[PDB]
Amino acid sequence: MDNRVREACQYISDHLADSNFDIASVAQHVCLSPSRLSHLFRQQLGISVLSWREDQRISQAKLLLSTTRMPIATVGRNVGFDDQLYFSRVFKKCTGASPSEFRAGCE
Repeated sequence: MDNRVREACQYISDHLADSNFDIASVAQHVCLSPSRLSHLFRQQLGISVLSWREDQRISQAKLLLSTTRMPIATVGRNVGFDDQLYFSRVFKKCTGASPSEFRAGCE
């Protein structure tokens, strides 16, 4: 992870709840172009920016969910998810099991 690339996370982090995401602002934040930044991003992150964002979204949801007792509806808001079912639907395939099952600890 390059310092320049790491800085991008700072901007995206603040807009983690935002719906309209513009990769343009990401490159501008690092005083670099989107193509040049994107190239190094996938090289340093080994994945696409769009994928990295989603990956962290799920990891954060499950991480906080462990230290929190809020409902799936509220938790979703933390990940910018407005639809409670949307989070469970995506998260379900993410690990292969729904959030209600994992949290319950049921085999």
